[PDB]
Amino acid sequence: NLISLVNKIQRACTALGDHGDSSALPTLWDSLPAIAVVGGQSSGKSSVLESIVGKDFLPRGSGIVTRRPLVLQLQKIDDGTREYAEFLHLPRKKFTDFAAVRKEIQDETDRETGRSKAISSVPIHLSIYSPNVVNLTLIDLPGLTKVAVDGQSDSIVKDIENMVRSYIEKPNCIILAISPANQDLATSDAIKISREVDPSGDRTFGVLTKIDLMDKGTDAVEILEGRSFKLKYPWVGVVNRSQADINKNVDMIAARKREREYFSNTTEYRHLANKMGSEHLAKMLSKHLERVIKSRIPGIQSLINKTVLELETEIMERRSAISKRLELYRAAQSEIDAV
Amino acid sequence: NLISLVNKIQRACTALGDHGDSSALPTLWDSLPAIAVVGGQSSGKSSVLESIVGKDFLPRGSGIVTRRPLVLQLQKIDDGTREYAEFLHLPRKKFTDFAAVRKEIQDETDRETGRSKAISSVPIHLSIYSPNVVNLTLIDLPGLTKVAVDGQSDSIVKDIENMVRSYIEKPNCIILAISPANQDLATSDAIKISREVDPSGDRTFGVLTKIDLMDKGTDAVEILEGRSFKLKYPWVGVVNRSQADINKNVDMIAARKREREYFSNTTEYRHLANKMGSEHLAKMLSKHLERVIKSRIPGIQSLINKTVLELETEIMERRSAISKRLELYRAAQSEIDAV
Ligand SMILES: Nc1nc2c(ncn2[C@@H]2O[C@H](COP(=O)(O)OP(=O)(O)O)[C@@H](O)[C@H]2O)c(=O)[nH]1
Ligand SMILES: Nc1nc2c(ncn2[C@@H]2O[C@H](COP(=O)(O)OP(=O)(O)O)[C@@H](O)[C@H]2O)c(=O)[nH]1
Repeated sequence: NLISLVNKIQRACTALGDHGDSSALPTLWDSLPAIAVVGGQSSGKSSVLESIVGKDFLPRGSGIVTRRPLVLQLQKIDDGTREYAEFLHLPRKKFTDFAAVRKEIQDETDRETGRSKAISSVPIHLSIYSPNVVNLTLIDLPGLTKVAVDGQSDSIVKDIENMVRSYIEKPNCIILAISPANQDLATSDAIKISREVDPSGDRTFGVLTKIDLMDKGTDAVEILEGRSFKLKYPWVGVVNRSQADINKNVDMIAARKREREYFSNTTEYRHLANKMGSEHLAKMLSKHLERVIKSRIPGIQSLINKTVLELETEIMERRSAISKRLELYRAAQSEIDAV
Repeated sequence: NLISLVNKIQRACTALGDHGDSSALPTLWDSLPAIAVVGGQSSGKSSVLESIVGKDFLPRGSGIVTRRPLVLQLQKIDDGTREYAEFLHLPRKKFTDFAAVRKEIQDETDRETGRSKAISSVPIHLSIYSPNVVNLTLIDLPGLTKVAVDGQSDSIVKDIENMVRSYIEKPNCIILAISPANQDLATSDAIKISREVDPSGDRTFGVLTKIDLMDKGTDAVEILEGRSFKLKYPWVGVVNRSQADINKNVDMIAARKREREYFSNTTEYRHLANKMGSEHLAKMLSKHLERVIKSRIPGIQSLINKTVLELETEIMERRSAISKRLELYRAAQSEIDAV
């Protein structure tokens, strides 16, 4: 629920104070103890924010059809199966039919970019509350490429590793390196960049998607044993919904009763079985973020010090401006204060 | 045959031509119409060459082992099966137990590296003679990585990049861009770092790999028909042995077999498998070298240039040893003049 402080903040911020108000960008930054999820194209980010949401909602692209930021805030709810989700985009309105919030996304995206990729680097706040998922805060970054293909441009190349390394440079968001597993990890565009900033591992968890489709006479152990690309935390093995199934329409729900069936009932990791899977990770993520948020709230006094550099310190273009620039930091306190 | 000469030549240069003369070692480089196999760690490189040689012979590369620019030469022999292979590493001696070759390759490497992955840059002149090969000259090449793993210092990564880029830069050199089907080509460290040196896509040929290891769902109808990531030439895709196979020590000869009926009996691909086989890469390359050379061989004045720049060289450590360049440079042109 604390994870939802950041969110109860956060939004009410890119609600107005997404300007960068001389010194009112100083929040969606520190305030962003919130995992960033990176994965070079075809990695699997697109999917794991669907089995960590146990519901569709992303416009599917095994190449790329998601070319934006994306602040995904979750929230458990009192077992009263009122699912739904909102948007800062569309104010005070509610969705239900996820498969058409997977068109709204596909549509806000299209209000600048295209059918085959352009440039747009300003967030997309969507909060999903759902009885059967974990209180948390994600931010989707688009896949990481090195070959400028089609009627794309040729900065797309170093313009995505731009975007990425600057939602990553921020010493607050935790890195989440999705690196599929029919390729070596000594090749992770993810890990390569995950190590660029944070050679320390202080923020950074391994994901490693796709294994059912990994080789034969190979398997996945020495990472979830943590012996090859040993990570400061551990690694977390997932099985998402194969291409095989996304076309077969497969629900998200009985999808997880499938990845379950996997490691519990597949010789090779029948023993690692319990620290693996969508359902799990989250429980973990949320846990390792809460610590983070928590252990980082005397961003009060460091919150509570950028107020009087205003409130008690006053053509008139910035007086027509500090009329926004403050409400934020004040809406801030109470939103903490309270609980 | 026109090829076999190039081989027959370079063995001679860098048989004493590895320290050059500060203005006449563009001559292995010069004499380099030859294919360089340029793929990223674990791509397929190795497993492919064994498929171009019908035999085993290779240090196994999931945990890499060939980090010596192995200049692999092949030559054809009339249908009397004196199969035999011979090194420069050791003048006049011949081989048979192929693993005894594979043992030697990985016995020299160890002299110039370690066992937990290190670096050096002299070549390796392992040559092979057989009915079942087409005349070729590869220089195999270190696998393009992007994460210094474990005991590799760090400068390791971007030090392989400039080594792979080196053979490659040379305008008479070909490129074997090996890249596996189970990852969106827009993350081919290969295609990326090919199109680097060769924006003309003129001396690059395509190579899919691991296609049985693709996902029940997707396939490659699109790249082989050359309608997705087209080159200039057709894209040949193949099925070397999988870990799986290397374990039951799947007799090499059982290679080509395997895939043929794969490629033949597969619907998706069916109609292509005559322009597709492993065997038919060699053929298709060895025929493409021919032209390459008969094109360039007026790089016969690249010589009469240095033999003109030294014939007129008009303690005694150079002189007496300049002529041991000419007579081992010059009469190469007479060995070219010849045919
Ligand atoms: N079978 C299987 N397929 C996967 C897995 N992860 C990703 N894929 C497939 O990869 C393709 C798209 O990956 P995507 O979710 O879009 O990741 P992204 O391309 O990096 O955004 C689809 O075929 C996915 O089903 C997995 O764990 N198992
Ligand atoms: N099934 C299958 N497996 C492959 C293919 N190519 C490579 N492999 C496997 O991929 C792994 C690495 O291949 P390898 O040749 O050693 O990579 P490289 O030598 O660094 O290019 C090994 O386990 C191989 O058995 C292929 O075309 N099909």
